[PDB]
Amino acid sequence: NLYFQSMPHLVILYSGNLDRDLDMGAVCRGLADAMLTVRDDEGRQVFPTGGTRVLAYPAPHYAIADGGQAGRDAGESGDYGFAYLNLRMGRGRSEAVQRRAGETIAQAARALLAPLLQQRRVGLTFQIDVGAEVYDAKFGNLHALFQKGEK
Amino acid sequence: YFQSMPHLVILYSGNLDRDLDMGAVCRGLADAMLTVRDDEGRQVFPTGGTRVLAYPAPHYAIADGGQAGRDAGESGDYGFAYLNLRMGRGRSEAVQRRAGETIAQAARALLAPLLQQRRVGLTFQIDVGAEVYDAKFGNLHALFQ
Amino acid sequence: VDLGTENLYFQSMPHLVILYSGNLDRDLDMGAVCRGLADAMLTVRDDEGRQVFPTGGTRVLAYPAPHYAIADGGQAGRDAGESGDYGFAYLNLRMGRGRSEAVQRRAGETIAQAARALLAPLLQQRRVGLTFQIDVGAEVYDAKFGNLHALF
Repeated sequence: NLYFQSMPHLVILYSGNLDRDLDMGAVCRGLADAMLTVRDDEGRQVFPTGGTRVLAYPAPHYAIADGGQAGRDAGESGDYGFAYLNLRMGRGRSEAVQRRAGETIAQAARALLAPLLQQRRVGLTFQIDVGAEVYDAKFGNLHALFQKGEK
Repeated sequence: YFQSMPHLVILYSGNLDRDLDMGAVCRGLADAMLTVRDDEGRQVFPTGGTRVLAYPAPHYAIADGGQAGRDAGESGDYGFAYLNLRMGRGRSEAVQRRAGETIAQAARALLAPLLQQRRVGLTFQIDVGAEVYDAKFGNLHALFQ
Repeated sequence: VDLGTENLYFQSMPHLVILYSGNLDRDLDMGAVCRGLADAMLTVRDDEGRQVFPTGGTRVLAYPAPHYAIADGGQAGRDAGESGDYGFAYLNLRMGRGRSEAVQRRAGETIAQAARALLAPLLQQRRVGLTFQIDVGAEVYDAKFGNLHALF
């Protein structure tokens, strides 16, 4: 159903140390922009503009891999980072369309997060989940700005 | 047992904090959850297991980034909140829907003043936990036995 | 029968997220809890003595919530002569598909036992709800694109 696909949310969970030399707000906007470019084989927009949201949360407490040992042993700082990107999309789409959306967003993420790779060792992971919710309600007023109307 | 850990998480844009007491919203939603009853006369979400947690996001991008808002003569500074209830397996579709309607109504009432201040997308979903392992190990439940 | 090697791709991204009430930050160093849990994860072995959770892919994150409501809001605690200032921590491990029930249970037991040990001082001075769940990832798409893996 199109209803099930009307609420795509991408959440970024990342180690707080990444805030040092990257504008995460700009990364959010870049990823949102990337989602909005995705078209199916019929030319339909896969992620509707009105329902798209990207949000990012720096974790104040974290443990990554071995805690730095391998890094320090290799003559590096051992100060690791990570970012985990999760897109929750609606049911009903083919694997090919899911993988197209995945590839497009992943390539955008690679480009936007590229500066991080120069600064430290960083794990970067992106997953797409399909929502299996048993109840849905939309009740905001944002949708009103994306309704059709000739002036 | 699967239903003994009812968990409501709110992910929302940090800009909402200016126009909202999010602690009061959490309390209101928790109160609403405690009112949900099945057709066997039982409280659906146990008091001892009920938790509502809310997280303001410091970084976010919403919809077109503001253009549609500006075209309507507004600021285009959008907000959003996403509410997710993770409940246990083994409940009827009727009970799941009753839970959803009760919580959605509470959310509509609690967030009505916010909708007067900003364009805000508001979404609420109920997921049923599909976990392969569960452990409960706190001392909070002891107060409700 | 455990099918870890057959599902190798899906085994490289185990992450444990902790969502907890912000008041717990007054009671303990949550960073030390994360480290202790990561240490515990790396100890889990399958029936061959192989590491279930790869070191390079192991991630533990903890998020204090600034706004929360727990249980009855303190009444039962105050009635029992306590503060009624409750806490809660919810721990969720997302692991890969294709593992045996026994491997899932071993992972659960090892991590739960570590969590009980690390969070025990909390229980001495506060009423805290503590829940741990393991979910199996059912993602339809993955991408791995960091530079951390090279060290491992």
